[PDB]
Amino acid sequence: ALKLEADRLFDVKNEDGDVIGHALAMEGKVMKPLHVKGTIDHPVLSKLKFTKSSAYDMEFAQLPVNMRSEAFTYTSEHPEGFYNWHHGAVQYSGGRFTIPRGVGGRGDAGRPIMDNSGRVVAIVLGGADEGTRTALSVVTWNSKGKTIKTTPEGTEEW
Repeated sequence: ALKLEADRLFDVKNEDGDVIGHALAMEGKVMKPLHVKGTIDHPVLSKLKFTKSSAYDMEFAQLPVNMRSEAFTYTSEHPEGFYNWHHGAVQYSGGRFTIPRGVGGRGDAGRPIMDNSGRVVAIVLGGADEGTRTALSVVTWNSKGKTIKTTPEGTEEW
């Protein structure tokens, strides 16, 4: 089990070059959180014309015909239980995605949350610490393709 995967997750760096978030190829588009003001570290992607979507903290461009294959798949069905993400397990209960306190922060905006079949279930934007856990502020689409945005009280954008 070698982890040979397509180029789907890209970096977004700041003026001096600090990774401040992520951008992903999914469902024909390259998308990244609008609040992440940096450049996509990619010779092709960084030259695209990005359409803004303030209401959802999303910014997106059309994936070059070629790359359209190297992309994630979305899924609007997320039964309660555990999910996967860069830092480990993400729990989904009570309509909320949570991670342990002190784990998320700058650099995590734009990172997907996936299931065991490898489909994206959401995209992290920020988090609000509640007790021993952190409630994430994510973007998720419903069965009818409508973009939805969940933002807990006191969410700090990452």
